[PDB]
Amino acid sequence: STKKTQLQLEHLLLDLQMILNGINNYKNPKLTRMLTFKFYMPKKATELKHLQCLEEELKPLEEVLNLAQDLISNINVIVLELKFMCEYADETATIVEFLNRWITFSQSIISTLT
Ligand SMILES: O=C(O)c1ccc(COc2cccc(Cl)c2Cl)o1
Repeated sequence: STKKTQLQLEHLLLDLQMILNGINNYKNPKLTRMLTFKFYMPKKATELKHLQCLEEELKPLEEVLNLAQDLISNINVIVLELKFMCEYADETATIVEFLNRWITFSQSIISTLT
């Protein structure tokens, strides 16, 4: 059962990494513009219930990938199924720091299920 949890997190991790890898490259002309948008970051992200903070930013994440031209739909399903009122850090981040943050979170939980 925690096997299913771990596999779901791995799928989350890979999906988030595919997005980051997709946008964070010089073959992407819209990168500079994409980095102007602000993403809100979890005040704390140490438990699965903290994924609420991710779920609440999936729509803007989608919008910014949109206005720069699904994985998101799959991420949304995984997040809902893995997943408390969300507390956000005071300073916002770029789409790249946002993704890197939730990639680290995902890797962290995965390791505590090994
Ligand atoms: O339909 C989806 O998007 C969906 C359902 C579960 C998941 C997470 O990934 C998984 C987790 C656990 C098992 C399996 Cl076989 C998959 Cl593919 O994605």
